[PDB]
Amino acid sequence: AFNDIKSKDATFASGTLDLSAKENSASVNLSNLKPGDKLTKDFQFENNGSLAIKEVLMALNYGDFKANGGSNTSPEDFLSQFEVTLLTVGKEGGNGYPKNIILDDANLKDLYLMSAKNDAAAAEKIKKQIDPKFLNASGKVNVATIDGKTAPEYDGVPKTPTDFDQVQMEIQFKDDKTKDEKGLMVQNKYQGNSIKLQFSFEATQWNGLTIKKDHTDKDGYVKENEKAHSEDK
Amino acid sequence: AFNDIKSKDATFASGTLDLSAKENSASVNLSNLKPGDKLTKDFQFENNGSLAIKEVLMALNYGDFKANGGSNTSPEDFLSQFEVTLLTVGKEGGNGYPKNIILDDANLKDLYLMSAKNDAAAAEKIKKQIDPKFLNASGKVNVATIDGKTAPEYDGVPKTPTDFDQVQMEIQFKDDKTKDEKGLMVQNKYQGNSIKLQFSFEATQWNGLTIKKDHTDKDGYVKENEKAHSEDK
Amino acid sequence: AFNDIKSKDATFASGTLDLSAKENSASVNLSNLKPGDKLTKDFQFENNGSLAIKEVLMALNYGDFKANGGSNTSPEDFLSQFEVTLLTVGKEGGNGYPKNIILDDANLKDLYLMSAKNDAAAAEKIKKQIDPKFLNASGKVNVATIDGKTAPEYDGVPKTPTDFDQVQMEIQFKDDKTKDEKGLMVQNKYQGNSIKLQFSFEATQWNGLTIKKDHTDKDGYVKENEKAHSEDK
Repeated sequence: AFNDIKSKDATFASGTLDLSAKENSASVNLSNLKPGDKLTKDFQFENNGSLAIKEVLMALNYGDFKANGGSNTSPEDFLSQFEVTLLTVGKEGGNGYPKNIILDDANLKDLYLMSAKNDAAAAEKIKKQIDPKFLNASGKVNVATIDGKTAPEYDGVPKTPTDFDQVQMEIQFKDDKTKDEKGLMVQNKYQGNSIKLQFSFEATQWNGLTIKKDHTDKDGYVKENEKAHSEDK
Repeated sequence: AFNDIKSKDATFASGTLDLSAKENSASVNLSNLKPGDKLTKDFQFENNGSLAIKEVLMALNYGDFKANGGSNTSPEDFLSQFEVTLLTVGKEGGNGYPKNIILDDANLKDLYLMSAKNDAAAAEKIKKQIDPKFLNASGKVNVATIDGKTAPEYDGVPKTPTDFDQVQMEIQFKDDKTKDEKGLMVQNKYQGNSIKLQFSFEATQWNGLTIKKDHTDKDGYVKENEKAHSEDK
Repeated sequence: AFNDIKSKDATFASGTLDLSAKENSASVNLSNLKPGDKLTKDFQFENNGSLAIKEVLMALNYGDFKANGGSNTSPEDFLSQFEVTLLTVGKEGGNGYPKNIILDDANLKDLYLMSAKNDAAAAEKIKKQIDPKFLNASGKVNVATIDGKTAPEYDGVPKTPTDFDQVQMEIQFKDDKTKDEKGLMVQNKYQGNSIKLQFSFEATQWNGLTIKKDHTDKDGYVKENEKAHSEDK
């Protein structure tokens, strides 16, 4: 009836990831628009968590339709009259490519349908008129920098190399320009209409990583999780 | 399986534009006319909408031909016997030019043909006998003030500077004065003829404008859309 | 692509003028005349149209020459043997002048030549033997009342003041009284000759009038066109 007991110690901890997503826009809210006008919106993404981000996914949503004086009461019709002219993921950041236009004259009705409802036809049309490599199966659009040939480490706003990503979007109020036989043009129905837009950004983290001696620090913390390309094959 | 969501807000609104087009004429309807008589009509244009007008386009239409006792039953022949003597776009308004006569002894048959049917020959004849700078490809005649050297801001009845445009038109019943061999003059056929005229005014808005920080107000509303020369190059 | 349409209404009408020209003569047709005889013809002019007359112009024409038994076959020679003794434009009408004789022993050959053929010599002779103020460039003779100092409004048989104009003409068969050496007098050639006379009256309207607020009625009709002196300077 002889025995002995030996024990060992081991502590496990988990990291966190946060997204800043500052606006820095010129006006944020615009009113009294007329057809043919062009808008401008900016976004700045920075890392505020221990873990390293991989990409940021953009979603579009609407609400609070008013139709004060127009003859149109369908929010979808009003939203369909706004075309997003360009979406530059590079902007001021000179890492790798200075500026990159992933957009080719898209629309917002299609973007809403393929971003929230995940409609098949809208997704097909967007993929026909957008960069294929900036899309995901979920339907959202990647906005963070990707595939940096000069500096692969500056991919998906990591933390160990201090990186911030600036993106520009240009929104244009399309004019239809078709005159009726009576003499009143059809786009007159969108007079006084007001809509609210919801711009949602989702940040994801990389895949799993097999931890070895080199990846971790001298004791405790792992440094590889804070850097880009942390995931294994 | 870590992620986070960030959202942003944005509201878009559209403006409206309206035209007042008061008459203020002396008699509006005139009867018992005889050849050689001269008429007088007035019009006052004011802005009643959020957006800023660029020009007002005038159209002419007829209807309700009666021919009570005359031997003429063609409305075109009766309409061809009225010449519009003058069309003063300035009138009482002293902004820039006090008075400007854009018309040189025009006719109403030609005006109808080049204003509604858009006939090529009538348009050519009018352009030969009218001011070229007050015309458009659509065929209608601009009536609002334009090219104000003293005050460029008072162009096309804007809203931010309170402007109203007064226009006069003079209509004369032309006499033909050719006597037949029998002794009855030919213009006797237009005795008792009555016609109704439709004076249509169309107000258009400027072209697209690229919105920047200076153009918009402190928050929301844009002031540039309410002023003249809002459109870009 | 914003616009709006405004329209206005306007109706134009034209008046008519008619002449009554009743005869009221004693016998109308006279036969079996002999030299030295005197005739009598009357005319009454009234207004039967919306517009207001200015003057009535008289023309003379002949036809249907027979020469049953005379040795003269020229209608001109037979017509030259009738002298119109007097032409009173006043007659029973007491407005202003009761009676006015515009004629001084005229002839009918000269009247025909200066009224239809518009011969220069006949017109000169008539102007030498007629009142200059009752003539026109066309050559016809004004018959309606003119230049009424007491009542200027009763000029040229207007409509608003109910006026009718009565005119008398006296025709005398002149006797030549020259005896030939054989013993047969020359005027014997005009025996059995018969001629038909055409008395033509033309009514004219005033010149053009610039229509203002006072001239027209409350709505529509213009009253100035129904009154004398409607034309402007």
